[PDB]
Amino acid sequence: AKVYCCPDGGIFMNFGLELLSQLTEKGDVIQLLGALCRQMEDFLDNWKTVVAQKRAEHFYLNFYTAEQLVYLSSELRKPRPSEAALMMLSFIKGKCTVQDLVQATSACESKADRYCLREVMKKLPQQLLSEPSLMGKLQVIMMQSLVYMSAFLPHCLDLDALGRCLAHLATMGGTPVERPLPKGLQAGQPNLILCGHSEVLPAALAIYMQAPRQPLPTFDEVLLCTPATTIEEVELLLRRCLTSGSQGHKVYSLLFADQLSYEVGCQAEEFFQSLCTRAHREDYQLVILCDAAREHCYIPSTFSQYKVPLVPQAPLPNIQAYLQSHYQVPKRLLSAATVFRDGLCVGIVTSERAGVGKSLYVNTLHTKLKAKLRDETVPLKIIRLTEPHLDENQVLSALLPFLKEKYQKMPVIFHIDISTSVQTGIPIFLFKLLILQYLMDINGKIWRRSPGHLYLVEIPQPLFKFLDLFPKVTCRPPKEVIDMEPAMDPVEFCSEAFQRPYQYLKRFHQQQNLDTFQYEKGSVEGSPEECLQHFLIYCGLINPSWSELRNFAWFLNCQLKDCEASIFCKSAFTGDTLRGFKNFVVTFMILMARDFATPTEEDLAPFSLRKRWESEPHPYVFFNGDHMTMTFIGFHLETNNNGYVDAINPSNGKVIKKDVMTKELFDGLRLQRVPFNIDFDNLPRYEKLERLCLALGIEWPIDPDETYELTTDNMLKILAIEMRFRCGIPVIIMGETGCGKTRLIKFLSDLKRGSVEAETMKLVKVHGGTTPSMIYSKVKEAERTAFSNKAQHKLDTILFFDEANTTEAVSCIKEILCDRTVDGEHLHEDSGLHIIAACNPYRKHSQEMILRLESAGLGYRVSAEETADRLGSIPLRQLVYRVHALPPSLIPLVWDFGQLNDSAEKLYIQQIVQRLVDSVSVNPSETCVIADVLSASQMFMRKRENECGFVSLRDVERCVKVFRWFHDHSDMLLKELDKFLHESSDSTHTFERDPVLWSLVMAIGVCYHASLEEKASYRTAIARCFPKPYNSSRAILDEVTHVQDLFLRGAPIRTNIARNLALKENVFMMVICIELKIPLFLVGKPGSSKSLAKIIVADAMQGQAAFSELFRCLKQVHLVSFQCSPHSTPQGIISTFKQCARF
Ligand SMILES: Nc1ncnc2c1ncn2[C@@H]1O[C@H](COP(=O)(O)OP(=O)(O)OP(=O)(O)O)[C@@H](O)[C@H]1O
Ligand SMILES: [Mg+2]
Repeated sequence: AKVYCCPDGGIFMNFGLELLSQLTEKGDVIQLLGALCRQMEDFLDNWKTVVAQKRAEHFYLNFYTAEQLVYLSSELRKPRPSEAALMMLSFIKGKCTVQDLVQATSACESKADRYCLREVMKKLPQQLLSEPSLMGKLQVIMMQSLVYMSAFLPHCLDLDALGRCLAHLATMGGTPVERPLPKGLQAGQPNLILCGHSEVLPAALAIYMQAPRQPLPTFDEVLLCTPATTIEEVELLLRRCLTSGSQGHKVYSLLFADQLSYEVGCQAEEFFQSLCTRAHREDYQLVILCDAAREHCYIPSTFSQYKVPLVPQAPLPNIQAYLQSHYQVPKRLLSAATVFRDGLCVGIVTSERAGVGKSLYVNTLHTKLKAKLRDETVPLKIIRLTEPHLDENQVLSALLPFLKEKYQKMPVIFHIDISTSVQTGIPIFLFKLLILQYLMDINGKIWRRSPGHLYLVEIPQPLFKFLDLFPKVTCRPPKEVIDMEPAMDPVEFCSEAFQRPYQYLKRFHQQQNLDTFQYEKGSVEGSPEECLQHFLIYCGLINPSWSELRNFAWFLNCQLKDCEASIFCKSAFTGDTLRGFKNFVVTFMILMARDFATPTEEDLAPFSLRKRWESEPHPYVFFNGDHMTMTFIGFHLETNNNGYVDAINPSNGKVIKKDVMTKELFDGLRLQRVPFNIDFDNLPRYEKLERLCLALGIEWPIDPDETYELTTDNMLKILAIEMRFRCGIPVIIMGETGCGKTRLIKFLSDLKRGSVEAETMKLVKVHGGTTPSMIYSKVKEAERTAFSNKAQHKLDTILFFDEANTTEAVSCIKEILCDRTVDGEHLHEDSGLHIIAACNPYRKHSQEMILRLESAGLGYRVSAEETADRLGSIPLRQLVYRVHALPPSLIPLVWDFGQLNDSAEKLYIQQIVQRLVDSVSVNPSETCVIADVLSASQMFMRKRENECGFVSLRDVERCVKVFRWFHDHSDMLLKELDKFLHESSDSTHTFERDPVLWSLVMAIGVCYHASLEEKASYRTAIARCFPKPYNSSRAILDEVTHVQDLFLRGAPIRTNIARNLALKENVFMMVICIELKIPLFLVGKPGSSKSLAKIIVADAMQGQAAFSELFRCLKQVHLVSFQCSPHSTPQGIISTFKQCARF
């Protein structure tokens, strides 16, 4: 429609149909629009009564919603309907091919209908021309469309012809379904059951188990109610239950029918009342199951008259035998199920603890299926599910572009992974896909589970009782197989990476020398049982995973591989006496593997289980790139009194693995000049860089930042990071915001690239709004730039996810670190790309700050009991960092950067001070006063255990930005302050002021002093650091009150105003945090003069139109406001920031 707003403009109207003409009327357009709206409203009512009548008189039209009926009306008249429509029609017939549908549409029409609509199409134009105005012609078109619709649309079936085609398909694939009710339930009324939330789904599996050897139900005959279940499919279930036309007797269940909304339940019960008044069958097996702890909701409190005192309950191995009997795919079908437990079509691969066998079990079955069915083209779809509240629309959207194509229908394995963070959607999804066999978009396509694929679901472990219903694989750790139940996979056993450590630790366990052994690449006679037990001896863990034994074996593989490719084996061959060396190599790499491959409130207890810090021994021996040398660090070698050489840690007499090497080997390493027993703190910078780049394998070093200190701890951290993604272990690091993790990783990347300006480190700031799509896209584009950097410069690339813990998509990061996968597709091993993840520690605020935050203004809106933002029982408001739970298999991989030390804290504060407010003209003495004052503020705030950021150097860089603003304006602010103090005070407050010292007092007032509540303590702590005029708390206090009075006097004058300290503070902070674009958050009681400060600031902060000379030198402010309701969408906040950017 087009509507002309002109005087005598009118309405133009165009149905997109070839037998209708364009309608056009002129006149006053408001009455035309009113008449047109009334007419289309009446037509909407008529259409709703017509479609209700057509659904009442055609049964099988009730399987489908309105949009699904539109899709099938569009598609069945087409000569080759889409496979989505045939999936949708395989619930009426089953195995519905295109020829059955040709027969069903051809056996549907009669010729009387044809020439009746031909008479209508030849009668209609004379009937339109008899109506003069557009209302009359339109009324004729709408009435003829109601009664005779297929004439207007000669390419879609109307609901009559569609309903007859569906009822004709239903008769072709016969053998209907006959189900009896269980005893206790009557077969002519509702049957209410109240049974408790963990019993609704197995009790339903009793009601259908009373007729075994009958196929399992589907989206008809069972509706799983949910909140945000619409009224349409509830009514469609009631239509399918309370109408005649069916061929068998079926049950019709509303499961969880108290989960429905109030409106949906009210509409559902009055629609049930309407369908039981008008016309129905008196055989309706309507069974309703509600949560018995939720009887107050509208469906059980309404239908409590038809309440059954008994709850049907079948035993567990009966339901297991029932579902396994229906999952038993027969032979000669060419299924993917053949390689599961002799054709079982549905699995659950589960475990108790992570990192054991689950994805390896699925990939093992996949190679088994490729080997049995003689093709390498069998697809394995991996559907990663990571969001909490499992969305079936995601699984459905991953299934539709796969398998509606009819291409490799006979084998497909689907690998549906539920991660550990999917806490609130699981049994409904598994009940629909694995038992009810479908997934549905109610305005779209309907998926059915094909008996002929293999849907393997991988779930970690109220839910354990449900998961026992299915044919379940339980994977075990290597300790729990060798006693209860070969455990080691035969492909991994004959792998090279499990074979060098096994063929070395086998010769090492019985004390054989290793003088003339170079592994001879190819599998030894070992068994995987003895391979497993030789790895279980030397790992040090008492109950390891398989991730941990793989990490142990890969570390020893990389170290012994570098040991075989050095000069020392051949030098012991030539010189004939260096023997005993490889025993030393094996013993020391067991020490290093103890460091790397191993670890080891009630809710923060598994995550704050950092039993070790960086303040622990780190004895490292590396072999260099392909050099003739070694690299010893983190330990010294001292001679024991019993004839051997022991390894101790530096600056401490504490032995670490006594008797690693004898005097003969130690003297032989003296004679070969290896760098053993060398201090790394009393050396200059070039020699430290030489030792790093000899250990890191960098030829021709170039120092990227000579200010970054190479203390021996940073040496050990760089060698730890480089070793972990040298051997293949994931790198995830738990540090705070203050530790130099990103600076160390930037130093490592810039040291390794040397001089090329190619982008090597890409830092990704993970935050709470980081969706999985961002992580997936960033990892695959970083992999593209990784391939480009390795092709051009032969250079490795690092992708650093900083604070990769604060999103609920942290499972995605586990996917990229542990099992090397981006949303299903594999990462490339020859790419050259190393993902580092960093995470925040999991500590809780002090109870003083928790009771302070709860009492800030009003309360919180949502209390700490009803808060859905939680880790365990702890709300995230009370945690110091807003972190979510680490996925297991990443807990045994995190390790600790050290926290910070004051020598390399004050030096970084001095670098920030000399960088941003640089000493071009301040002083050197004044910059060390600034640096000492900021250091005193940071060490003040650390001497109370309650700060949310764990205040860092970013706050210090912000605070010298505040200082730089005040110093660039301490030419007119001090003049205007002198005017104000001469007008309104005595001669005491009239001295001349130092614009560097004054601006430091003001930066302290804005940054640190305003936020605190114990301000006198902070002023006395910081007054021990200033020079002469501000040595007291009184001096800093009255100085900042003079300037708060100054900014409030420069505002337009107010009377009858609460001119207290709170208004002065709010106006002062608001002016300055607007000028510097620091975000400010004011919270108080609802009469606290913080709205008054907003009006005063916006009034005073005009650019040249301001009242005073002070605010005429500041900026001009335009405010855009947005009031946050509790039902506020995040699109409104984005809209307001874009509106400010437009201004
Ligand atoms: N039986 C085995 N023998 C040798 N190695 C194994 C075995 N099982 C697993 N692994 C190793 O464990 C590593 C991780 O195991 P996998 O990813 O299959 O466990 P998962 O159960 O999928 O872990 P998660 O619980 O995190 O999903 C794999 O790289 C594999 O090499
Ligand atoms: Mg897995």
